[PDB]
Amino acid sequence: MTMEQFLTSLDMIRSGCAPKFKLKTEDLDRLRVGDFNFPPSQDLMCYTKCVSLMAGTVNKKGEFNAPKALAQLPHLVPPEMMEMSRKSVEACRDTHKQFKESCERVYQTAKCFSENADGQFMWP
Repeated sequence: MTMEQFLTSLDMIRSGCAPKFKLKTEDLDRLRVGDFNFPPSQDLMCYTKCVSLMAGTVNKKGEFNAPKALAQLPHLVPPEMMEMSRKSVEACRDTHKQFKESCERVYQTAKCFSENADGQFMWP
């Protein structure tokens, strides 16, 4: 995967999920560069679940699938994002266990990925 294919994918994914929710463009812009340090709306949290289902790394209850993600990494991120992605998955695999609502679970997991990124991190 090229960093180029990765970016196009990020944009395609956001276009499919955005429509379902009422979101602020500046919020999406912040998530895109891995800045999860701001209070998310419920809709924004549900946006992250939508994005994750689309990517296929969570189930409908918002539970993160670490093994699937770890297996699928090569088809998820460019090669230079692999290692960092793998470690973040390793550090955030149980985060969702502390939350009950599906949207929040995913959002919290994604936040965790962002805080554990040893380098550039991006979100659709």
